[PDB]
Amino acid sequence: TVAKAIFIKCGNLGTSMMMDMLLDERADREDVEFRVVGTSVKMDPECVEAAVEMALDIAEDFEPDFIVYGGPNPAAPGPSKAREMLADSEYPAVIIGDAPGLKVKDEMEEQGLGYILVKPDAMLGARREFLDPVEMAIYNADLMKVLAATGVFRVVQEAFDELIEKAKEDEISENDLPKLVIDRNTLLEREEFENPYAMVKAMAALEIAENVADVSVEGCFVEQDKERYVPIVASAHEMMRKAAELADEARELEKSNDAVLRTPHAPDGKVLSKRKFMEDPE
Amino acid sequence: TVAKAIFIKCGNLGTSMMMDMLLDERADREDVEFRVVGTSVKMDPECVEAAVEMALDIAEDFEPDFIVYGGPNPAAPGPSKAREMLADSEYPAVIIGDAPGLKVKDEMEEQGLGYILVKPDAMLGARREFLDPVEMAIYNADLMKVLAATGVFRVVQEAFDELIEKAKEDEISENDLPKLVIDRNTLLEREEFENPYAMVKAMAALEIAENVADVSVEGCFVEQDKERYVPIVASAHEMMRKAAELADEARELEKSNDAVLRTPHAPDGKVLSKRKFMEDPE
Amino acid sequence: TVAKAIFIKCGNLGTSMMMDMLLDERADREDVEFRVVGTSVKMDPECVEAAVEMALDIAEDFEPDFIVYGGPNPAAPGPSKAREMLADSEYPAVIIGDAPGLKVKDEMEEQGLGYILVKPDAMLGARREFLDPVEMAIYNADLMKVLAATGVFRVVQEAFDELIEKAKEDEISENDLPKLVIDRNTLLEREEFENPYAMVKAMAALEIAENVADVSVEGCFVEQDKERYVPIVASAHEMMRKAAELADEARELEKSNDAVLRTPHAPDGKVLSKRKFMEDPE
Amino acid sequence: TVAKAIFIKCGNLGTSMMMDMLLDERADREDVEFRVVGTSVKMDPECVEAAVEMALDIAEDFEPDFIVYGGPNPAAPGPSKAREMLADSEYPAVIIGDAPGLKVKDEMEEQGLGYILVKPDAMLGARREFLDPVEMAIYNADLMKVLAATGVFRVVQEAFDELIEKAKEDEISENDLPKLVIDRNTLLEREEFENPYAMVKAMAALEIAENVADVSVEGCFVEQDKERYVPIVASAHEMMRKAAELADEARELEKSNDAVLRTPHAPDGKVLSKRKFMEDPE
Amino acid sequence: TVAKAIFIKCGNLGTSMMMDMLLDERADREDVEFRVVGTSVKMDPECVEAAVEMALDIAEDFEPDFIVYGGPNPAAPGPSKAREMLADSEYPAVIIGDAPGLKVKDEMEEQGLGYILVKPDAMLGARREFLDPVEMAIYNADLMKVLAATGVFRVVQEAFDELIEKAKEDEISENDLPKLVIDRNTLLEREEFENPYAMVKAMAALEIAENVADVSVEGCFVEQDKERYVPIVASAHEMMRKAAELADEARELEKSNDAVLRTPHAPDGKVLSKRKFMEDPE
Amino acid sequence: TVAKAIFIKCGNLGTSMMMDMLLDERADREDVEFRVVGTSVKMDPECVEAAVEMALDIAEDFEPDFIVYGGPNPAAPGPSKAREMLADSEYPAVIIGDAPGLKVKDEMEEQGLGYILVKPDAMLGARREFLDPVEMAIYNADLMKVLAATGVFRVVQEAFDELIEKAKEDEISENDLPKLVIDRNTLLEREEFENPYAMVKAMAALEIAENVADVSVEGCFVEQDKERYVPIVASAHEMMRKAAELADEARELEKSNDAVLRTPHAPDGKVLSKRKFMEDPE
Ligand code: NA
Ligand code: NA
Ligand code: NA
Repeated sequence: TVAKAIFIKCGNLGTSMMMDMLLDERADREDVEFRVVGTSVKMDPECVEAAVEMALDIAEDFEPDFIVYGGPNPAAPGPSKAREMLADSEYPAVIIGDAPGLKVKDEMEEQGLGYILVKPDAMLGARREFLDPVEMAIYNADLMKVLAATGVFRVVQEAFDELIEKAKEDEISENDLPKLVIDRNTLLEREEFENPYAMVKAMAALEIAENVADVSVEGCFVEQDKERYVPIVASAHEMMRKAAELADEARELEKSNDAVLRTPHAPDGKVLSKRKFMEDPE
Repeated sequence: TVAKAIFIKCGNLGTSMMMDMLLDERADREDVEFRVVGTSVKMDPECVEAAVEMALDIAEDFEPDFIVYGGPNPAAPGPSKAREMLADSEYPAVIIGDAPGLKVKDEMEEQGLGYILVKPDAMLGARREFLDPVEMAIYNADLMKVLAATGVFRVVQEAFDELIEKAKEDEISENDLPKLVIDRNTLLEREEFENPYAMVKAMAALEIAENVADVSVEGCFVEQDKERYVPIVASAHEMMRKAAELADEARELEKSNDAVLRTPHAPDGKVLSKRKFMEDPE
Repeated sequence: TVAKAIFIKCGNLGTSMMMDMLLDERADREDVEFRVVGTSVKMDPECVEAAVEMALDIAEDFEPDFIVYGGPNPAAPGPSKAREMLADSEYPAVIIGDAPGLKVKDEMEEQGLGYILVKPDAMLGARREFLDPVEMAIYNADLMKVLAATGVFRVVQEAFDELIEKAKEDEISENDLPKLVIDRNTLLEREEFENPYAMVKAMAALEIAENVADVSVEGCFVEQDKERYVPIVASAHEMMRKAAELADEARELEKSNDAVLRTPHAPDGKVLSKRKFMEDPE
Repeated sequence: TVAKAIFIKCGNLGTSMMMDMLLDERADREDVEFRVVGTSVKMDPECVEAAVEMALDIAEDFEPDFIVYGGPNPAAPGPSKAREMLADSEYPAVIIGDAPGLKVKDEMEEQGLGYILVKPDAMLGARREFLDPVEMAIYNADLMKVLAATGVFRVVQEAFDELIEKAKEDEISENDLPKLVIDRNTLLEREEFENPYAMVKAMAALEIAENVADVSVEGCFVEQDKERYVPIVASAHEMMRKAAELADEARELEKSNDAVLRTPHAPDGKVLSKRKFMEDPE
Repeated sequence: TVAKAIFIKCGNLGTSMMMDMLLDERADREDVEFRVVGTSVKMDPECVEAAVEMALDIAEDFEPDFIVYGGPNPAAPGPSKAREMLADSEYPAVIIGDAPGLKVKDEMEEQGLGYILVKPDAMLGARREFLDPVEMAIYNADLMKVLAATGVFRVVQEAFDELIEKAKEDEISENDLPKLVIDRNTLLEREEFENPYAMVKAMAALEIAENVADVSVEGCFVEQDKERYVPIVASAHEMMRKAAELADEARELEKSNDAVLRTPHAPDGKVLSKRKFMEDPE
Repeated sequence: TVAKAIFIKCGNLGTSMMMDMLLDERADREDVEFRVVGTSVKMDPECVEAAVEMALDIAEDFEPDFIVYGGPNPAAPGPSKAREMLADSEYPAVIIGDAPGLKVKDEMEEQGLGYILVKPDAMLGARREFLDPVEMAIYNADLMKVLAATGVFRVVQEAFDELIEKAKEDEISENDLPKLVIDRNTLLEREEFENPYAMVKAMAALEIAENVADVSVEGCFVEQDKERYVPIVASAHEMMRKAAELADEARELEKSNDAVLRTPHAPDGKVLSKRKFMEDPE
């Protein structure tokens, strides 16, 4: 059985940018088939409604087992409209968001939606005087490295893979939808890192990434004097750059012990595992 | 007046992952509106055809001024199907691809399509023993950093911005469609870097990135002994990691002179420019 | 005129460890004379009282113009005893402390005491399973670097030097006692860095250092499971190590422009100033 | 029983700055109680005499088991006055010093004093054109890192801990007083590093650090042309900065093997030990 | 049997600069004796002929068992003259060269000569506007690091050592002359590195060094506009600097496992082996 | 007119390895012609005598204007034989050596020989248990980087270029022979570095390199216990590695100001000069 899903991306988060690709990293899965629609970076009410309608139009013929909506702030107006449209729809749905999503966590459960809220997926320093396209991409490169090398992406991969198995068992109840809040302490329940200093450097990285959000928010929404806000948002980027260097450092530690966890998919969708570089994944 | 475009993403490249977002980095442009559809990482003929149909269905009501198709190897069968459907449609279309696209360069011009072929946008080490989702993300982070900090993304940004201005003049002829091949030497025609050592480090980073392709191709398509191919594809990732560090080091040299070029958009879509950290973009 | 002061150190903060030495960096000032007493790291009520008594006994003959008490948490019982004794004494006094001192800020003004509260002077990961003396010193080396290279110690140096000048004018009123809260944003009112990226790297370093406190507090005072709390306090130390790296990077940027601010004392106490390596301070 | 000691600090050395704190790193020992007194950075004959008298005055009621004098150059006139008063007093005494203390080593033994001379504890570049308070703190930060991560502070900690045990057996003869000269070669007699490269990197860092003294002495006491002496003292600081990195690199090696030695104190003053991050100290 | 050889150096390559020294690293071999002659950097026909004549004149009395000619491009005119003179001589001869030597590989075997062609031994950016003596030496230092720490110099050491043993067996047939082409993949057949990431980092270093050649060749022999060729050849040097860092990072990995391969000579010429730092080589 | 010289190399020093090549970096000088002879690493009396005889034999027909002998310790037996033979010959001669040559400095002037003694050209840790050919080459790469990037090679380049101009004026008196001792302080008389921190970093590097010699000597000639000498000589190599990193960091500083000094030769042997990357040397 081939599981089917539609991903909807409005605005951009590290996680929502990579979510579908984490699930079929070499395109050889024969057990999944995805459609991705979005309105690029725009996430106001009209755009989000238009994106969700695309999904729903496509769903009629595609018949997806579930739908995923990914982007910043589930509590904002645009994403709120999406939650509402998807809740009222026939399809099980999952919301991917960031720390601000916590404000509507209870609401989402009441709505019958799953969620994955990624606290370290921090808003960037979105002031015109600082953030051009190249800076926006550099920040995203640092963030992606943080979310990957600390193991956060593995947590997201797992959550969807478990859900895809349920989709293949043919009934997805609300009880099956993920309800995850991911942060620095998430790593304490996992066996991601063989070396405990690699773990605590990855924790520091997630801590700093999460702390980036408050700096950005202060610079974008609170401080009004550009003489103050430009430096403030630029300092949030210098942070994320260092979180990435910490995440890098953790990974090299795992390399030094020939212990880098890799969990690739087999063509039948099964998730394999290995540590040693020369060891076949199984 | 508002330019409209649909982006189609099948498979993944650093440039195709970011192309739409480079054009509206804070989501405040009032002069553009985009739709994005894709079949995620899958880019065989059926998936590509299904992706392009999504785009065309949506186009009926959306009425885009142009359509972009982005992903690996324009010469491959899936991307070949797309070029033909788009070349045969009523919509001006642009192909975003990598070095292997060079094989059908003349074909694409004959087809009446524009293209942007990014040679440093190198295929990764796609063998299951090595590439799991986290590794695929890590690679993508390094590559994004290279394409951003060396200024390749600015060349991309500029080509689409020029096209969007034409879309607003209301006629896009074949003469308007971009026809770009980007590589290490592209920097020599630009004024990206104020410091000439930042420039040559950035050139070294693009040269190493472009060299990664051959190593990945040897490891995925030529070498058949996994005792040899796993180290080979892994060494391609170590290369892209050091390319990213070179790009970083270049950008830090522009910092040391307070000379980082930023070219953000204004709400009306105009591209602004500045160098000094405290100077308003204009 | 020779100004005199007594410094009392109970417990240890980066700032209280260096406070007196920042005022006479080559021991050639002829206009100051200091005495320094303390009970080492112990800062419970009996020790703090004993420390302040030494100070007051010595003060009888020494006749200091002002007395400074420095160490962790002005709101804690030990430090609260010292504030009380110092407020009730005849000598103007200044409290050096960390973020937790903010809880008794209004109290201190009401007590007629000056203060300097250094938010980035963060508590370390004080769990026996992690913190031995070597780890404790490593943390203090990283923190000293942060507080020095970001310019925080320069803010402290100025505050006392202004006070010392008042002491020489012979009357210190409450109006003269410093009332400072130092943190990341402190750098925004200063001209410490010629290079604006050195400034924002230094702001990032201060932000991470202030963020370290919360991680330490969670690991020492909230989390009770040592399988959780050891990694937690260790991740706080990894953060401070990276903050030190940022502060270092900022300072190397100033070096690259031969713009490193130095403000040494002349023998008569006057504070000189220079930027260029070869330029005499004046 | 509770061992009591008074520390006297005149001038500054990395070792004298940290000596007392290395003995009670979390302030939970119930077996010791300390007083600290000093005249800050000033160490001429009259300051030192005043410092020592402070200690003697307090000692009448405090009744310490031993007194420690710490600061630069035991052979200098002020330190020499300290040795005279301490040698003549009733209290066992230890002298904490640097390499210049070697000139009065035999004298010290003849005086009945113990000593710990730390050759890597190098004089900084005390010229007004270069050394302001910030630069003095920066140096102290790199020095502290060197003395901590190479192990040197652990040799100190151990020596005082042994002495403290003899203080508790209630008689301290001259035979118990430490007589240590510490340098690069000290590591060869120890088991500080599990990894042999961490050791040799640590050795190199102590060698560079000891070499710093000669460059500082040349720049401060021999070269008289400021066009020569400013760059000379500045180069001594760049040395110490790289020594600090060597020491960091050594400790990261220990991390990679999960083999970082920690020897914390228990509440009763016993010195515990461990190597594995998760292992309880014992 | 003491084996005798003459080395001829015309032009410079990393390998030819170090070839003889790799065979007697502490000068304590009693089983070899060498003469070295050359014309420094000049390698045109006249100079090469003069160099080979020196060698042959000396050979009359010296009676070497074999002769080595080392330097750039065995296919160039100067080196072609040497191959002809050596082939026609009575002495077994080996040619050390770089990738361009591949054009005359078959020719050399037909000539009855041995060869070792080192692909990563890349031509530098020889344009007067960029390459002064200091730059030439810096590039050589990076290249030497690469060739050493990746294990390429060990391969060269072995080939000669095997030949030297044959020379002592008293007959060197053409069958004994080395016929090696060394590149990135050479590492796959060896057991140089205990850690597999050290290996792949070394492979990446060798790939980059090999890629340097093409960039230098483009900038020296193809591009004619100095506004383009100066940055081009400077970018080749930035590449080689990063290859050296990768090689360094590989070796530090081996240190982290106490597994650095060392194969020194014994006085009797026997090649010893060890991994652990404290283990006698055997 | 074309100046001619013979270089004799016995043993190895960073300077002697590069001395001839620093004089014709692209091989395009038409005003010089060189022969190079040596006995490789061996420098005992018989070998040195045999090397000097080769030179003198060749000199009969070559008619060199001067002869250079380069290698370790001009005071050792081998090199003493060379000095005597060269002093007694008809050819003006120059001795290239290291610090130990200082012992026979006066003797060399009495002998009528010139010299260049390079104190930072430090002996490596030549113990069999540590130094194999790869380690030997790694040390030489680090030292070469130090001697090049700090500007020491430029000093040597100048000295020979001045002598070469005299050789073309046709008479070389003893008054023309260089008599140089190079060390850290040599940089103070030069204008090598535009940035003063690059200068003091290069000084630090030369100080560390020069300090390496003492560590090597202790480990090779003094310490007899291999448990002590192996770590000792390996620590000298860690020092040289850090000295190379300081030299690198100095050069990157020069890059950040577009101020790297380049002094290439024109075809007629004239020494050109430039600082800006794009500026023609003149
Ligand atoms: Na603006
Ligand atoms: Na003094
Ligand atoms: Na350069």
